Amino acid sequence: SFVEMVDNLRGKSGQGYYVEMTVGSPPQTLNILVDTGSSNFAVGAAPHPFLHRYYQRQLSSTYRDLRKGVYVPYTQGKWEGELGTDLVSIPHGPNVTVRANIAAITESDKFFINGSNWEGILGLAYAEIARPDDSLEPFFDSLVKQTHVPNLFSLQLCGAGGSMIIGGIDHSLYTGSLWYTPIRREWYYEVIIVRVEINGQDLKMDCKEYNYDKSIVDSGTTNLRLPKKVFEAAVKSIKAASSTEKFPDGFWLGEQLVCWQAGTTPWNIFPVISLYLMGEVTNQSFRITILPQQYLRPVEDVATSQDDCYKFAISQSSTGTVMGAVIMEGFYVVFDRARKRIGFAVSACHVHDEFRTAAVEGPFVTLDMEDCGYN
Ligand SMILES: CCCCNC(=O)[C@H](C)C[C@H](O)[C@@H]1CSC/C=C/CS[C@H]2CCCN[C@H]2C(=O)N[C@@H](C)C(=O)N1
Repeated sequence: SFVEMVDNLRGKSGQGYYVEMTVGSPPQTLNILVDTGSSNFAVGAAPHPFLHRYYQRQLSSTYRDLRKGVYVPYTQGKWEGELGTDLVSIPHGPNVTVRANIAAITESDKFFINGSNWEGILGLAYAEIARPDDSLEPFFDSLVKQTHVPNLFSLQLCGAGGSMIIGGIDHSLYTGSLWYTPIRREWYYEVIIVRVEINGQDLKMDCKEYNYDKSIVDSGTTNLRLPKKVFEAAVKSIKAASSTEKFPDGFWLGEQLVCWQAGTTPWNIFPVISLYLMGEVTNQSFRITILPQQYLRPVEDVATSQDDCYKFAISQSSTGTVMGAVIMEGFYVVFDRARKRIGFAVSACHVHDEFRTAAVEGPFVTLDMEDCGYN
């Protein structure tokens, strides 16, 4: 019955992907950012310059106040608000209604984005990272407890809408085989990267560096985020591979945008990135290959030019690796919570290079994969 959930997501990589939800009685429609990097369900509940609508607890006969405050900080942005519960549904999702925890956002900083078209956030990760603590049951945990929806969902993010298949896997959204990596620990969607190659060359780092201090899969982060040491090695390699042309050093900080005459972007000088993930059997891994069309995010020209302009969508991190939306675009990603694993497959909405293709390939042999987890 998944065809009704195909294309139930709108939005871009740099704006976030959102799903339509309704809260309260009578139902109040709101667009909600889908975020696998957090675990709080929160909605704007007070006027804001960037909100065209928000949650009005007073108009809902089913609202219940929890009389407890909440604060949530992200890598960027933060909000605080009031906890409560209400009835929630997903119009283009499963045919159910659940009583879910809702954080009514009363104050925020650098959270809402002007003209993003979404008014809240749906944290899909586990209770361990929920605020104020792990006793606030996350939305997906509530959905699984109160209905018959199986304990998994999948995301097909398509770059320059998408699909969130709640409760299953839709085989028409991907080609080839699904490759699975264990969820190391149920807090973030944490995985273990066992090897990195750029244009087929091993970065030759201690694999602990790749997961320092963690590696997570996060639909709510735009960029691929890398730890300092890995980021510097990656940038050095990508620079050398594209030294044919000259770029401002602010481009490599994701600040300044580079432009090229319409239809002349020199894709071939930018390398592919292969991330190897721990597999399901002993000494086995598999790889996902990232094209430059993924980490060069297209942006609007700052002028009146008909040129193709891009921002560098790989940035430095101090909180571990983040496989953000630009990596997830072009793959079908299965968050198989029931079997504690995350699956990857080439998405049916993949970007077309001319000689190269994004891929998910295996099996590969990798010794001592366990040593790659940071402790
Ligand atoms: C309570 C602990 C859980 C906290 N989890 C995290 O902080 C995650 C690592 C990151 C989150 O997935 C977090 C959720 S989105 C919050 C709004 C940001 C404004 S910008 C945001 C939305 C528009 C497109 N860019 C996005 C982005 O790129 N966000 C990164 C910057 C980020 O921060 N994402």
